[PDB]
Amino acid sequence: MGSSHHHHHHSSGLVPRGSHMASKLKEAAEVTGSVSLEALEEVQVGENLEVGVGIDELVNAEAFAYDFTLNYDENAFEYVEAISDDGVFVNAKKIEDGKVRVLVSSLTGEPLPAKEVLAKVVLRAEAKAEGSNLSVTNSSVGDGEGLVHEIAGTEKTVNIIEGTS
Repeated sequence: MGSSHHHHHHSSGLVPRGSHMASKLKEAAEVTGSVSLEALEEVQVGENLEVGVGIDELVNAEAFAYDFTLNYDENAFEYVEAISDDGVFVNAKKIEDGKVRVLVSSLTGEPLPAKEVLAKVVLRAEAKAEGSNLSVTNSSVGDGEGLVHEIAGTEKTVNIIEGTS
């Protein structure tokens, strides 16, 4: 007839903004979600930088895979390859100029340690760009259950210093 209760796969868009005041999900388990920006913030043309954007705060979610998307400048900088620590695995994939995706995952056995280097994206300084403001938004996290708690974000900048003269 039509015996159901669970939901296999039923996702929708609903882009349009505008919402009312109504609570459907009892209780509250929303995470703060925050990115950890740690780097020297200074490179020199012909060199590479390593800005490990990890977690600054994540309460109410078990981030197993944190894939972020940094936004740099192709005219000045040049994406190369993402890195990780001596336990977590990282892999970036150039999707656009001055902007590429990164795939992070803890291949250590334990959840994301957070508050440390979760993933660093190296942008080849093949051309100076003093003050080339960069940022990592849409930073998501793979909870232990399966849902992804879109975490906050943070901005950064790096000064490319000319080599010779």
